[PDB]
Amino acid sequence: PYTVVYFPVRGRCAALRMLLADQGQSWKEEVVTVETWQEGSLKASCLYGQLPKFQDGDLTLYQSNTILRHLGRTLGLYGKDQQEAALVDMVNDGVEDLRCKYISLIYTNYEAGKDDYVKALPGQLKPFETLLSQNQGGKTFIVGDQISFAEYNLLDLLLIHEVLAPGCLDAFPLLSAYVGRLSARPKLKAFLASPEYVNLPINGNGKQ
Amino acid sequence: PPYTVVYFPVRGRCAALRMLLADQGQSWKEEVVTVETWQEGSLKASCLYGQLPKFQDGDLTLYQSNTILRHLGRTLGLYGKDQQEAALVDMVNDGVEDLRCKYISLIYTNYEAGKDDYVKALPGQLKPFETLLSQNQGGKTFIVGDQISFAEYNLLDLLLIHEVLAPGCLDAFPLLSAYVGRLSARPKLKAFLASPEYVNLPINGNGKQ
Ligand SMILES: N[C@@H](CCC(=O)N[C@@H](CS)C(=O)NCC(=O)O)C(=O)O
Ligand SMILES: N[C@@H](CCC(=O)N[C@@H](CS)C(=O)NCC(=O)O)C(=O)O
Ligand SMILES: [Ca+2]
Repeated sequence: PYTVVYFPVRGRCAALRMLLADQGQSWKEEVVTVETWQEGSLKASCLYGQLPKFQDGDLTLYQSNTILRHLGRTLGLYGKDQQEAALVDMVNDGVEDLRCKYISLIYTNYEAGKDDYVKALPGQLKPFETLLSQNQGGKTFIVGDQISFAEYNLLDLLLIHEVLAPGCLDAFPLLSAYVGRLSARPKLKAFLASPEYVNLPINGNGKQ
Repeated sequence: PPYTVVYFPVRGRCAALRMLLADQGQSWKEEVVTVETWQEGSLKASCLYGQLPKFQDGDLTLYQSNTILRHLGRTLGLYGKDQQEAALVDMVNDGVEDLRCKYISLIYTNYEAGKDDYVKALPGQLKPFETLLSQNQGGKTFIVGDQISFAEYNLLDLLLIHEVLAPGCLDAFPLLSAYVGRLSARPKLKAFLASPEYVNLPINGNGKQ
């Protein structure tokens, strides 16, 4: 039903894969190698000349957040109403902003910029702890009473930052319990422990 | 008014949502934040991500310009007529956001040394929108479906500021050109665009465009 077209890395497809798995969905992975990409035809056929590319029936989508939002809308992972939907987007956009800063670090100046990035991290993670504290004491989800698509994206972002800076969640009790809680959902837990996830590099330049 | 926009005195990331509100005949309050106020630090520390725009829809307080655009798109019916169009609208907006981030990097961090390469790469960055437009009714109406969506105000602002950055950049794209003309002629939007409230605000905060 679903097909994910992407390079052999977790990157911008980790969240959407976690979402599919946790939700019991089935999908096909169409892996694109660098040689295949450098050939030029696939790229030229992509709307924005980039991956991921996603297929749902005969609907083809581009843009990782468009895919996440589409799955959130069709599978009911977008809040109970417009008010919560706006809050879900606010969380996702906040995640996207930090993922971009992370990507810039990883691909453009890991070596010289890592120390400054790590020092600024607490202040970049805190907004999510505050959001959790404002909804049911942070005991359940970040928005409302049900999981939303933005949470798979936030979970991946937290997971890759713990790799980048072990212990970065330690001073954030709500985020820490949230990560353990989400990571324990049965289907998500199996997915996170599987080779499909574990043996795929986080990024394409071997940095993390 | 049920809406309040809190931002610096620039068009920037608030131009598209303002256009949307004006084009939809909605009322809103403009709360202007000066640089001195910002440097004072307390408004900033109270902002969810330490940044503006901040938006209030009654007691619903939002941050993130695209969260605000999506919210208004959802509450005003500018988000497609079904799930498939909603996804396409999002795809347009995410593409707009990506190019806006590049424009922003150019403007604030590398104007002098980067403008040549930026402009040379610009046609390749605009083409996807021409392609999207060509695939919907021959590009004679909206970018997605048969009604206007929130992404379009964002796309229109993006195209307008790029024409200031690179005069004639749209001459290579017939559909985008006529599209801009079309949207810019909507009565309420046209009036807004020619008004002091829009015209007397700089596009960016460092004086470059
Ligand atoms: N805004 C896009 C960004 C996609 C992107 O940066 N894709 C990269 C891989 S992470 C790519 O396709 N690179 C190959 C190229 O640009 O030629 C999204 O969120 O999906
Ligand atoms: N992803 C955010 C970005 C917001 C942003 O970059 N805000 C800038 C002004 S355009 C800001 O508040 N700068 C002040 C600061 O960071 O201290 C959005 O789309 O709203
Ligand atoms: Ca409630």
